[PDB]
Amino acid sequence: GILDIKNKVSNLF
Repeated sequence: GILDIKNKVSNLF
């Protein structure tokens, strides 16, 4: 999911 990639990048930070 493209919201998931956002989610994960957001998580990493």
